[PDB]
Amino acid sequence: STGSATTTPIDSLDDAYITPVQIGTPAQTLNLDFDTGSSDLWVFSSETTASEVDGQTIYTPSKSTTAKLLSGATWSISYGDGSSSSGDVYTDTVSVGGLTVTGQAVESAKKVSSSFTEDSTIDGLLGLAFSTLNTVSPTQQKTFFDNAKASLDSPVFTADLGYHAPGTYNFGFIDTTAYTGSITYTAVSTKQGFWEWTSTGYAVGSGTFKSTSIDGIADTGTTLLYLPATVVSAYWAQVSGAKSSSSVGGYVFPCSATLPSFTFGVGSARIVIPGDYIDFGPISTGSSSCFGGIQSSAGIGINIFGDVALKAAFVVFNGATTPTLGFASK
Repeated sequence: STGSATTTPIDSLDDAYITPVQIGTPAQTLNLDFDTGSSDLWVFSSETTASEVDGQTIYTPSKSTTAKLLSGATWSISYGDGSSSSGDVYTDTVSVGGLTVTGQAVESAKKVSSSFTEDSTIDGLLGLAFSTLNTVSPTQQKTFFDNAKASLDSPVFTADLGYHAPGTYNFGFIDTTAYTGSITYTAVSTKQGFWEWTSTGYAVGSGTFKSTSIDGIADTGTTLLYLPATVVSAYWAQVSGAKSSSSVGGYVFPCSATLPSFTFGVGSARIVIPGDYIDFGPISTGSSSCFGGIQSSAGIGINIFGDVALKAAFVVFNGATTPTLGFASK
């Protein structure tokens, strides 16, 4: 089997992407944030504290003839940005882009933190990291991809995120029309539960490539590109007036600037992030100070190849017995 679904930016800055997901019988369609940096599929639901729902579409298990309470199971997750959610668990039928899993753990939120409430466009998350990170207790549950794997024509999914435009998540096949040149594959460590790999270096604008190993994770659920302070300093040093602001919480730059591109290495290959991809607009409405899309990972504890990086590429998440990552230009 295969699946293919369109993923759409939630706003004009590509702060995140939502992908329609059919849950239950008859289908309830929710728009979920596909997240390769976590491993829970959770949704706003009829069980979510009423004051914490504001415009989201909810999953109502009682209206699904295929929903079954997973007795005793609870979940609780906190994300790198400080947001969190928690609740109980149903199994139900979940379909993505024509691809159907029966018995998928659907994690029903009883509580969500303010940032989820405040985002009416995201109805939940669909985790695509490794199942070892799944927070369901006392019986850990498998991701959607893990459950679908055996049925897929090929044990892979691909992320093709758009810049200010829709893109695609495909399951079970590689669309050879969706990229240019070849796909370069690189090794993955699953030891932390992430799609963790090692970039072979970087360049700033038309500058020469610096060969240096940068361990990080391919994370569709993170907006920006988080890299070592040395790298990030080298990038922003090429932008007149750019500075790190503790009051704003990272690098900002004059909105009048033209940003340089940023290149990262995948083995011997190179992925170029256009400078426009690194502009995340005024820090506040009407401000002439703009927020940078490349930020320091110092104090995160890990480098994150988030949407800023991934949307410049066609990315293959290969879940074969020995997982790997593939990157192509597009």
